[PDB]
Amino acid sequence: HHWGYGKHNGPEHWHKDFPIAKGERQSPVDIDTHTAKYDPSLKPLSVSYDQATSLRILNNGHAFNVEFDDSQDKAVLKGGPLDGTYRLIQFHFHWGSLDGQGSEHTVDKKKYAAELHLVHWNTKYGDFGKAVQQPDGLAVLGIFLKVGSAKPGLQKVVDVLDSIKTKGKSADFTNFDPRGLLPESLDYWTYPGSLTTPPLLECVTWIVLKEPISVSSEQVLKFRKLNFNGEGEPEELMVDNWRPAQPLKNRQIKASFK
Ligand SMILES: [SeH]Cc1ccccc1
Ligand SMILES: [Zn+2]
Repeated sequence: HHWGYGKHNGPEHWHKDFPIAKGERQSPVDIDTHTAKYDPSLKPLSVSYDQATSLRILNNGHAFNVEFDDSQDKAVLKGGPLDGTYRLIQFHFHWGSLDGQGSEHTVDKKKYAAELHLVHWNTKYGDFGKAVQQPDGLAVLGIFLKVGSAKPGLQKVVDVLDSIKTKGKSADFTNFDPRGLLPESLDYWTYPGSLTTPPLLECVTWIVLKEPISVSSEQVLKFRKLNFNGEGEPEELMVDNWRPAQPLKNRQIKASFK
């Protein structure tokens, strides 16, 4: 009876196995755009993905991860609110059953159709498993998806999903350039938070871009054909794999822009 996104095992149940679910810096949160303060001391983000080496795509039973070679400084996030260098390890998405829901963060209570998470770990802790034990261990770049025009740079991901339909399936996924998933502007909001899936560790500096990317209805419909279940098991479509907004508590959201 493992955690997931159902009635009997969804987000309102996670606290029984993971008591930090009710902690002081949980994610996601609603971003109240009028309350977020412009912090003129924040720096421009530095997103350096030109040497990124993608390896594999995995259906892990709760999302799909596009995994990168993180054995060297090849794809790194620095600047903005960050001290030091964070290495890209994977990206994944969270999405809905319908276009009106799917994002984890919200903006003035608005839900987007999906949300991309580019996960990076702080190289001063040496490995990802050590980094998640630290309050500044991870930096996650969050990007909202709205449905409209297709995102050309997403199509290579969309077209491999039929090969990883069910939990535990993986496929080779080399030479994928994550620069084709970025919006034009790197304006962002930032706050201290957590992983949005168990173990819900409070180790993340969140950097949430203001500008959403557009994807087509056909692109998101293919996300919604994935399965939470393993091969041969009753089909349960992989939809609504998002955690709702959590209490902000004693936190301030800072804006990079006026
Ligand atoms: Se919800 C972002 C995230 C997912 C898996 C591991 C680290 C961070
Ligand atoms: Zn995520």
